[PDB]
Amino acid sequence: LVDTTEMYLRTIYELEEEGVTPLRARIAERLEQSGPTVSQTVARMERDGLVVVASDRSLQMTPTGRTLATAVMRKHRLAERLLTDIIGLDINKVHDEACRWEHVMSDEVERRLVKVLKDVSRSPFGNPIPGLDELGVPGTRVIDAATSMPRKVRIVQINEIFQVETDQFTQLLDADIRVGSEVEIVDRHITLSHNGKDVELLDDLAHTIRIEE
Repeated sequence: LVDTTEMYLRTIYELEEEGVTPLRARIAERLEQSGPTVSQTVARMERDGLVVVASDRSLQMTPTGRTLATAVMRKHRLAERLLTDIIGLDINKVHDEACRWEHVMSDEVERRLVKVLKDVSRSPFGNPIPGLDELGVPGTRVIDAATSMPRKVRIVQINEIFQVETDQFTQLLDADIRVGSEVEIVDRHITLSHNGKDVELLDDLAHTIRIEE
């Protein structure tokens, strides 16, 4: 979705990146938006806890805001790589096309691009592609990763240390399910199959085991 917020957050990231103080007028200018429009939007992003207008009058992205900004930049850059390296779009048209593609490319498509692309170190324009670590190329929780249709993944972590209920610890071991184990999943109780064994997790384990796509 063409979020103006995403556009504003990656504009700030760019400015910082060029060593430019992320001031409002600079953003109004870069974004071809008026100062008032910008002010209205910044005040909005503030309500969302994505940015803080410093005493300096510079825009300080909050941690969550910086995480989104980064993700948007990563998508933009992976998209640029796709466009130049595979599709072969005129280099002169690559940037603007990517500016549009950064708002619609899913994390799922990004991971495949990291896979099919020869090198995702940097953008065709020279800047490095950020957030590759956060994309995962820690881990998606089984709870959120549990699809109604079975799927296979790699256990990133078990988090036995944070468990109060330990009655399924041996189930996992008998089932041969450990960190790095490729297992089947599905929604319903949440079942985690592997080595012939099916482990129907309980709430706590379901919210703490993290599956890598």
